[PDB]
Amino acid sequence: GGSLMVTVLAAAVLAETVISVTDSILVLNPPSICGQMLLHAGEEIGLQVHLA
Amino acid sequence: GGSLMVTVLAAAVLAETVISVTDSILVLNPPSICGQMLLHAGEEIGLQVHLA
Repeated sequence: GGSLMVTVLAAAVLAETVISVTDSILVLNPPSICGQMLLHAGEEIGLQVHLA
Repeated sequence: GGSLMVTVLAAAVLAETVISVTDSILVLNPPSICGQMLLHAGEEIGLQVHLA
């Protein structure tokens, strides 16, 4: 489980960083864990992340 | 001519900025003016620009 979460957050931080510059982004069909962690990362970095 | 140069530099600055993060990039078949101005922009921003 820990490996899964750290993988999800590696992907999420990659998405937030490679783009950060933007004020809002959309992520399509991410894993549910990935969706939650992407929302958390967007909140922390102040980037409006939408989940589809 | 001035419009051409400013257009070329708008494109070059876009290329340098949207990517800046990278240490080296490659630009394929740019206009000769665009090639020279891309080299100038890379020198100013410290990004190793290659022209093909």
